[PDB]
Amino acid sequence: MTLIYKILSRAEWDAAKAQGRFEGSAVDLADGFIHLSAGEQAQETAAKWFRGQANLVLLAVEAEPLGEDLKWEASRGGARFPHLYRPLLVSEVTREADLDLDADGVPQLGDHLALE
Repeated sequence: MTLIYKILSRAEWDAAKAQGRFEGSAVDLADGFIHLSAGEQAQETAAKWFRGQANLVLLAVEAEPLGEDLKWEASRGGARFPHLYRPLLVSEVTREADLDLDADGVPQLGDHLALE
């Protein structure tokens, strides 16, 4: 889909937006640099881990052919998540989207995406 997404807490996003920059958080560095996710990957991981969290922000980035810094890398020896090997500047991001839960308490990308 080219538009890859990163989910984080609003409190973190507003702070980064104040600086104009978002450096690699301990969570991202713990996995392997800034871990972005494709639309399908984001929805799944949202249902698994981001469930119950009703204060999330969906950061949309238009891929860009810079595979040198943005690599669709297989984390944990499985799925290929696009990892950015440098700090995420706010002025670099395409658009944001405040994301909330559905009836099951899951981050509802099903309605937010073309799953309809």
